[PDB]
Amino acid sequence: PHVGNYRLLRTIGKGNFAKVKLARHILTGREVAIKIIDKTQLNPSSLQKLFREVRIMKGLNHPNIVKLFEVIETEKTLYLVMEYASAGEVFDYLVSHGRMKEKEARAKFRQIVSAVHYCHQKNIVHRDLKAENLLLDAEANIKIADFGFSNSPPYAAPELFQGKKYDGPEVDIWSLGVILYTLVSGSLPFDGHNLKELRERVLRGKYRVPFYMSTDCESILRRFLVLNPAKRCTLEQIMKDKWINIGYEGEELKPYTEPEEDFGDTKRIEVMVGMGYTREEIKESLTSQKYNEVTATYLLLGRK
Ligand SMILES: CCc1sc(C(=O)N[C@@H]2[C@H](N)CCCC2(F)F)cc1-c1cnn2cc(C(F)(F)F)cnc12
Repeated sequence: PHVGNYRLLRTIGKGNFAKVKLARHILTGREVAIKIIDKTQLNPSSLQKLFREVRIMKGLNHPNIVKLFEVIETEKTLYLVMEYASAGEVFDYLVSHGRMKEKEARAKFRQIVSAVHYCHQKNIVHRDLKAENLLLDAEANIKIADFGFSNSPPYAAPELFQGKKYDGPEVDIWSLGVILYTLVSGSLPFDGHNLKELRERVLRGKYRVPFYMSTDCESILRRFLVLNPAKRCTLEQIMKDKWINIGYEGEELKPYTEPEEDFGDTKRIEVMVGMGYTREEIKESLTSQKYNEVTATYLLLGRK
């Protein structure tokens, strides 16, 4: 019930290799989520994917992507201390509260587009965008989680169902069209019992659209759910769309740029010394994006 500066609370996730636990940072009192991985139970390729995952995580800084704080290493187990998305899956939110009204789907979807574009810019392709990997904080903001399979069938592009060419950003774009479709309707655009039916409908690319849907919504989905990855619209282009910006007259959705982070908050620096941190230790490990006990404590003292 303790690893590093963390008290392990309850398991909040379980995969076929990893488990996520809610934890409390004993110094700052902040809640975090730790993705626990037993490296001994992993085959050589998933071990390679876990190392890719940790690298990708290190190179991302967006307010709508679950952020890494600390990496606790042991011979047999890897500990990935990240943000805790308090309100859970969007999937659950939809079953619990019904389809989202377009103002709500727009608020959430703009964030997803900002976050997914940022990844493509920093040469990352999520490859697992599902409503499961989409979560919320207490202020109901999207936080894209996982990155295990980066560089599900109902969200998978037609080319991947065939076993065709790679490319990348385009496969995440088809998924975003599947996400928006669920956000506004509650259901998935393409389904069907056994895998053969789902494969057929994704490939035919035919989806019903509900009477309540706005004409601008039905249009914006056609830009994403393009059966041809080449003719599929780009995120820089879709960000300019009528729908994405309804009720955002001044602020049209433009690509995210990571701002200048202040690694010199005099108030958080002194408050750390009163715990056991030294001037030389803080300065040396803050200036450098190390992700250690020090870095984590400083980022957590401005979170609450
Ligand atoms: C450490 C931060 C991570 S890594 C990550 C993750 O990789 N999950 C995968 C997989 N998609 C599901 C099975 C376990 C798995 F294999 F690990 C998810 C989270 C996370 C952050 N806040 N939070 C809140 C909840 C919830 F809903 F509130 F319970 C659930 N998960 C989280």
